[PDB]
Amino acid sequence: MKVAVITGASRGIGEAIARALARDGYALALGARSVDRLEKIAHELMQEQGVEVFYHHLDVSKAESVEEFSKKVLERFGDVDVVVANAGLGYFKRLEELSEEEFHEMIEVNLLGVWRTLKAFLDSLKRTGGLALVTTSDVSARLIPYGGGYVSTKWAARALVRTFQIENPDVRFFELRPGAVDTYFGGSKPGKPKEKGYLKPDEIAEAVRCLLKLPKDVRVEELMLRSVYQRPEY
Amino acid sequence: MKVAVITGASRGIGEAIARALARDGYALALGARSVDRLEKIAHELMQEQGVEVFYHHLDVSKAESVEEFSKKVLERFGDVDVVVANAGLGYFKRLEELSEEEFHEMIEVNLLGVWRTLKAFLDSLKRTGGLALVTTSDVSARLIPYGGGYVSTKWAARALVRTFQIENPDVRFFELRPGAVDTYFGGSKPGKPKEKGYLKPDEIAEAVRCLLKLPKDVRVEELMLRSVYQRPEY
Amino acid sequence: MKVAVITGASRGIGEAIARALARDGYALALGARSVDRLEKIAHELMQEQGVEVFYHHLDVSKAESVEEFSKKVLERFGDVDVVVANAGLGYFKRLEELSEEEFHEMIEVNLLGVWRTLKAFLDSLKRTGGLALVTTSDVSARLIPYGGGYVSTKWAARALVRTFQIENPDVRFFELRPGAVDTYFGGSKPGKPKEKGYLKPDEIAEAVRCLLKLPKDVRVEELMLRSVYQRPEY
Amino acid sequence: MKVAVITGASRGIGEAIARALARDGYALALGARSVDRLEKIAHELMQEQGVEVFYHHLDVSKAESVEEFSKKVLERFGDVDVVVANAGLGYFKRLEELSEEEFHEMIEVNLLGVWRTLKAFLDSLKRTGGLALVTTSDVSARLIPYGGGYVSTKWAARALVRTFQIENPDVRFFELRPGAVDTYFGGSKPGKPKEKGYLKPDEIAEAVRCLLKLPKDVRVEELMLRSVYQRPEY
Ligand SMILES: NC(=O)c1cc(O)c[n+]([C@@H]2O[C@H](COP(=O)(O)OP(=O)(O)OC[C@H]3O[C@@H](n4cnc5c(N)ncnc54)[C@H](OP(=O)(O)O)[C@@H]3O)[C@@H](O)[C@H]2O)c1
Ligand SMILES: NC(=O)c1cc(O)c[n+]([C@@H]2O[C@H](COP(=O)(O)OP(=O)(O)OC[C@H]3O[C@@H](n4cnc5c(N)ncnc54)[C@H](OP(=O)(O)O)[C@@H]3O)[C@@H](O)[C@H]2O)c1
Ligand SMILES: NC(=O)c1cc(O)c[n+]([C@@H]2O[C@H](COP(=O)(O)OP(=O)(O)OC[C@H]3O[C@@H](n4cnc5c(N)ncnc54)[C@H](OP(=O)(O)O)[C@@H]3O)[C@@H](O)[C@H]2O)c1
Ligand SMILES: NC(=O)c1cc(O)c[n+]([C@@H]2O[C@H](COP(=O)(O)OP(=O)(O)OC[C@H]3O[C@@H](n4cnc5c(N)ncnc54)[C@H](OP(=O)(O)O)[C@@H]3O)[C@@H](O)[C@H]2O)c1
Repeated sequence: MKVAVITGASRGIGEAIARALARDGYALALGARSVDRLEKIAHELMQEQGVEVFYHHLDVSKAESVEEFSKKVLERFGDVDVVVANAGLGYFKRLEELSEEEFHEMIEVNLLGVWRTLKAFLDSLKRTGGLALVTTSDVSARLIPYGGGYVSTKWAARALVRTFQIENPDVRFFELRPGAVDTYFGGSKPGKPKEKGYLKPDEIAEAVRCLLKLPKDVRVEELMLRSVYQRPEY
Repeated sequence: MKVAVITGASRGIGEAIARALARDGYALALGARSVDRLEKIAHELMQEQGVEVFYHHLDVSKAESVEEFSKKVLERFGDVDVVVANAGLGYFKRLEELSEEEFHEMIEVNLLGVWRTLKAFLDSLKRTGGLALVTTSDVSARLIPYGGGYVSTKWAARALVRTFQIENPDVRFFELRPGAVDTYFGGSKPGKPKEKGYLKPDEIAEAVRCLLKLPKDVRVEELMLRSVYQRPEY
Repeated sequence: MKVAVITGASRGIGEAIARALARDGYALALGARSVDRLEKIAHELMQEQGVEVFYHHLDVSKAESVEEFSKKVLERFGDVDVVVANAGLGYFKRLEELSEEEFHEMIEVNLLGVWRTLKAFLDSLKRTGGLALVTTSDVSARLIPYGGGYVSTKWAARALVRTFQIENPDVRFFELRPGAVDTYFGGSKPGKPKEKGYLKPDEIAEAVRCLLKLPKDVRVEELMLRSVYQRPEY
Repeated sequence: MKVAVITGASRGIGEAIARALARDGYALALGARSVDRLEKIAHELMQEQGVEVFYHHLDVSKAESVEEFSKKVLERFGDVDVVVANAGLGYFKRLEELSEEEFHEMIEVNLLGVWRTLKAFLDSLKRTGGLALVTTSDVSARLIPYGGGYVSTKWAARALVRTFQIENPDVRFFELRPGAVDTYFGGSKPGKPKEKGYLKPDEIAEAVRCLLKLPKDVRVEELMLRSVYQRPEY
């Protein structure tokens, strides 16, 4: 029996990873701001996959929300085995057009939210030799016009993840670097065709699930994957 | 229904990938200099996994060998779906002690070998929208003392793979970057325990197999994985 | 005939750059929170180097301060030729011990400060084909234990500077990446000997000055320099 | 009195660096295949700059040529202070079009030539706390279509230089990363206008000279500079 915590679990990649891990029998602890969505997913997975699911409001932009979430998760399940720090968002504007508010929100979720998530479960993961997966972006290590605020936070997250790894060699840290994915990311909605340059979240979640089946001594550090319909840029 | 070519298939990571892909029913075309080893692996997989296996001598340091190998593979199977450019070797010495011969051999296998392999199958992979996996190393993007020769060829290989990808957006190129693996690499023999800082080839091959089950529109570009017992260095 | 704006000009690297550029006859616009320090530096350089110097309070953590500073600079001099976005700070703790306040302050100065600085002067620099120098760090592209907060903001700054450059090909962006420098950085005071692994600010400022003498068509993008007494880590 | 060895000194960047260093009074040891050119430069610099100049045939693709060159240089001057490993060449073709010969030549000059150059003077530089400058390319850390052979060797050279640095912390290694420069590089001839995307070698050599005036305790590790007329790509 293993326990996976997933942030940003209410839709898109996080929801997909929850579903895939449920298929392998993980107990799940789900967090996001959209509690209605979390409840709906949880009931479905409990019944259809026969897993235990816990869910709780989580706003990773707020220190106290992360703290309370983790306290409740740890109370529910004991120690965790997998933490998926996946919540993120993107605003895309030339850097002189990007607002203070937009840049701050991206920093609070994509960077500090990850940091808060990982630190909250860190002692637990150290005990379990667990796996923290952080969904950054393929743009954690390249640049795009209009991406300056988003990209800067994803480079920062990459550095954060690797630094957590250096500081905690008893835990396994996995940077997941998808290209464009057909989600609500970037003010959009699912339903966008693969051909317009998008992965589907269920493909990503399947990449994840199947790597998480590796033995506990394997540390998958980095996975970058994009649609064949996305131009291969570096 | 699908055909995987594997270089350095006589042992270690390449053999393991051959075994894993045979479990998924791939037809195999195996190349290495140790034909005795290839024949032994081939008969086993044909009988035990029910797959078609072709094998042929291949020395990736020799242009003419790679060309002949590829011609014979293509004749046997028609177009290929997967090409695993895995052959490689390492000599570890301070840069002033490394010999001309040692450096040239590493260049010829780790860089020019990969190049010859991918170019020989490039038109085929373009037709099939196939996948070229290259086993570089985690040191394709970091440095180690005593590794200057080895590392420099792996950095070169990374640039090569990425350039192939930019030049051929109709093909999927996957850079596989393992840390230390328990094989014959670096003048050693299998049997070294995980705890000394080694992944096992069958772990690398299962990560590969399961990522190769993703739909054809998914382009896995990079995977870096290491033993938990290997210090996390970047 | 040319005008250089320098943030964090009250001490350390920024003061040194101001002094070096004054030797070359640049008019200077100095910003920092320590106005006492700026006034003292300004009077000296006006008399001893014969240059025009303007100074004004600047807190790069505050949008309104940067906007006011830039408005006053532009009013005083017209368009600027050089903008040195140098203000920065570091708190060094394991990622789980770093405080919310420490992380936010680093974000606000090292990342958002730089952003505000460059955007405030961007239209000016576009007119003059000018040069924006940002003092990041050698750790804008490597990791250190205890530096996760600091490093993550410097990785973010690197991505920011490069994105500014892609978005504004009519401006020259120069990422200056020093190693350890003997300043007040990291809660210290100047006077630490070179042998303990420190460059002196006047060495960094002379590297800058002399690269700033290159013709206007030359775009110096990156300079990384460290003391011989600092271990060469990547 | 200081001694600078320069490979690829017969034209372009290497010649320019010789000229600039002569202006600062360095004794010079020049190597390239074009001995007539070297003699012409040497006579000019001896008379006009009053420096000592030694020159000797050097083909960095040949181990024995490098060895003999270094022996003769060390015999002439004693220990050296600066070694500029600058010889290089580029062929630009899609990777499946690039010939064995072209790729080998690039490897022999851009990679192994550098290695041979640096190892030959390594003991000398260790005694003098000297500076080895290697002219790689801005493409030592990015990719270009048609550049696969060239770029791969420049990534390899970057790794080599940094590895020499890790292995020899008593020597200073400087990676010089120009963009396009108006030389004979790439089968061209000087005279190309700056506006078509080119630096002039004398600008590069001036960047170099002036950084080489820094104290001996300063280790300039990396300098990347391009023309404002070259698109800023990463
Ligand atoms: N899709 C792509 O194209 C693409 C490309 C790429 O390179 C990287 N990525 C990265 O993929 C990861 C998942 O994004 P993705 O699945 O594609 O996006 P979307 O469908 O918008 O779901 C966002 C989820 O995050 C949650 N969430 C948001 N704010 C929160 C908060 N304050 N506190 C807690 N949760 C918060 C939000 O939930 P809610 O709170 O209920 O609104 C929702 O579950 C991110 O790191 C991206 O940067 C994507
Ligand atoms: N193991 C590690 O620690 C570690 C760490 C890391 O980061 C990356 N890697 C990388 O993993 C890849 C597979 O190596 P691995 O499995 O660990 O090594 P080993 O057990 O020695 O098997 C070598 C195979 O290559 C073949 N082969 C050799 N020369 C050949 C030639 N000229 N032509 C054709 N084939 C040639 C050789 O066959 P044979 O020709 O019959 O002698 C044998 O099948 C390499 O790229 C590494 O750089 C490893
Ligand atoms: N020294 C190193 O070891 C090392 C290593 C490395 O790799 C990178 N770096 C980087 O070098 C750059 C200059 O730092 P450095 O000269 O070494 O540090 P220090 O002597 O503390 O002077 C800091 C200056 O910044 C100013 N400043 C601070 N907050 C401000 C604010 N909110 N608004 C406006 N200004 C603000 C502060 O002025 P004041 O406002 O009057 O208190 C002072 O003038 C930074 O980006 C480092 O990250 C350093
Ligand atoms: N110019 C650019 O656009 C650009 C862009 C970039 O990113 C990097 N780079 C890099 O800049 C450095 C100097 O190249 P650059 O000055 O621009 O090129 P060019 O005018 O062709 O002079 C080449 C010199 O090398 C010598 N040489 C050649 N083979 C030799 C051998 N076997 N042994 C010894 N020497 C040999 C040759 O002399 P010779 O032997 O008499 O024919 C000549 O002096 C290289 O590393 C580039 O990769 C350039």
